[PDB]
Order: sequence, then C-alpha cells, then structure tokens
Amino acid sequence: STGSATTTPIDSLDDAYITPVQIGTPAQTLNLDFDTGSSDLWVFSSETTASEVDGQTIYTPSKSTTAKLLSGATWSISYGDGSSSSGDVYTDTVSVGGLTVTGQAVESAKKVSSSFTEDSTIDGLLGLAFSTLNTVSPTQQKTFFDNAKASLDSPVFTADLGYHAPGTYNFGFIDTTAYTGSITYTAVSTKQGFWEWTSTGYAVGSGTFKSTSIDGIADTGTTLLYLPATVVSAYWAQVSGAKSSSSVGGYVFPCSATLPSFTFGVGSARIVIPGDYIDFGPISTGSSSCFGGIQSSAGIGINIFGDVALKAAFVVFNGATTPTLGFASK
Ligand SMILES: O[C@H](COCc1ccccc1F)CN1CCCC1
Repeated sequence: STGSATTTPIDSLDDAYITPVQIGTPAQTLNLDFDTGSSDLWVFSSETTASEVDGQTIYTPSKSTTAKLLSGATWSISYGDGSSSSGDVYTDTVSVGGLTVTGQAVESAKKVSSSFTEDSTIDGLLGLAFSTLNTVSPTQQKTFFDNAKASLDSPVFTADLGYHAPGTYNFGFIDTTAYTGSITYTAVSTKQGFWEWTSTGYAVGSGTFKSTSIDGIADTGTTLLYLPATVVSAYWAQVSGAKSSSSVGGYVFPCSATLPSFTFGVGSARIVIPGDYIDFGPISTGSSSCFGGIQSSAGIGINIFGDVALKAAFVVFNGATTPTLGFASK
C-alpha cells in the first residue's frame, strides 16, 4: 500500500504545516501537524476542556463506530518549546492520503497548553519519530508509520515541504519526479528516539564550505533551524545590522536586508537554503526588525534541522531495519 497527502503552511510565514487526516467511521477529518520530532498522535476532542478549545476541529469518539476506549491508558507530553498536552486514549481507524491503519492509538486531549489553544489551525499532532518516545502509559503505543510499515510497498515516508506553498507527505514510496539529482543517504542513530544524524558541514552564502560534524535531528515539527552558536554567529555576521537580542529571544535583522543562503552538508552532497527561507518577518506587527530563521541551539541541548532546512530538500525517512535519512535537492 501507499499514501499521499498534501501539506499546507498554516500562515504566510510557514510557521507550521497541516495535513488532513481521516479518523473514525464515518470519517472525521482533522488537520494535523506531522511531527518527526515526537511520537504521539493526539487530537483536540470532545473531551478537551471547553475553555481550551478555540476554533479547532475536534474528534468525537462517541460518533465513531470503530472507536474503542483503550482501558486505563493515559498520555502526557511536554515538548521542547514548553508546550504540553495530556489525556486519554482510544483506538480507531486512521487514514492519511488513502493509506489506512486500523487500531491506531488516537490520543484524545483532555488538557492542552495555551499555545495549542491559540492556534486555531492545528487540530492535533501526528508523531513520526520512533515509537520508543510515545508517552502512552502503562502500555506504550506505536506511531502511525510504525503500524503502517508492514503493509507499505517500501518502509519509508517522505517529506516535501513547500516554501510559502503546499507540499506533500508520501508513505510507502519515493516519487522520483519530486526532486533533482540523486538522494544522498546518511546514517541515523535511534538511541534518543529521534531521526538523529550528522551533517558534514556548512557554508554561508558564496563562502567556502567548512567541513565539520554537526549532530542533529530532522524535525518537521520545529519551524526553525537550530545550530551551534559558532555556526549561527558566522551566518549572522554576514548580515549588516543583525544581532542577538535577549529581549526578543534570538537573532534579529533589518527587514530591509537581503539574506545570504545557508548550505548544509549531507555526506559529500550539499543542500542550499535560499536566503529568503531564513526571513521570518517582523518581530511584532509593523516592526522593521525581523526574526531570523537560523538560531542558536545552545539553550536546547540538541541541534534541530527544522522546517527552514527541511523545506529546501526532498527528505526520505527510511524506516528499514537499520533506519537512514535521505536528502535530495529539488
Ligand atoms: O518542540 C518543538 C520545537 O523544539 C525546538 C525548540 C524551539 C524553541 C524553543 C525550545 C525548543 F526546544 C516545537 N514543536 C511544535 C509542535 C510540537 C513541538
């Protein structure tokens, strides 16, 4: 089997991407944030504290003939950015772009933190990291991909995120028309539950490539590119007026600037992020100070290849017995 679904930026800055997902019988379609940095499929639901729902579409398991309460199971998750959610668990039929999994754990939110409430466009998350990170207790549950894997033509999914445009998540096949050149594959460590890999270096604009190992994760659920302070300082030093602002919470730059590209290495291959991808617009409405798309990971504990990086590539998440990651230009 295979599946193919269009993913759409939630706003004009590509702050996140949503993908329609069918849950239950008859289908209830919710728009979920596909997140390769976590491993829970959770949704706003009929059980969510009413005051914490503001515009989201909810899953109502009582209206699904295939929904079953997973007795005694609960979940609670705290993300790297400080947001959180928790609740109970159902199993139900879940379909993405024509690919159907029966008995998928669908985690129903009873509580969500303010940042989720405040984002009316995101009805939940669909985690695509390794199932070892799943928070369901006392019996850990499998991700959608993990459940689908055996049935897929090939045990892979691909992320093809657009810049200010729709893109595609495919399951079970590689669309050879979706990228240019070849796909370069690189090793993955699953020890921390993430799609963790090692970049071979970087360049800033037309500058010389610096060969240096940078360990990090491929995370579709993170908006920006978080890299070591040395790397980030070298990038922003090329932008007149750019500076790190403690008050704003990162590097900012004049909105009048044209930004240089940023290149990262994948083996002997190179992925180039155009400068425009690195512009996240005014820090506040009407400001001429703009927020940078490349930020320091110093406060995080891990480097994160988020959407800023991933949208410059066609990315293969290879879930074979020995997982790997593939990157191609597009
Ligand atoms: O947790 C990710 C972002 O992680 C990186 C990060 C960004 C900013 C501050 C601290 C951090 F760790 C956001 N995702 C959004 C949906 C689930 C998590």
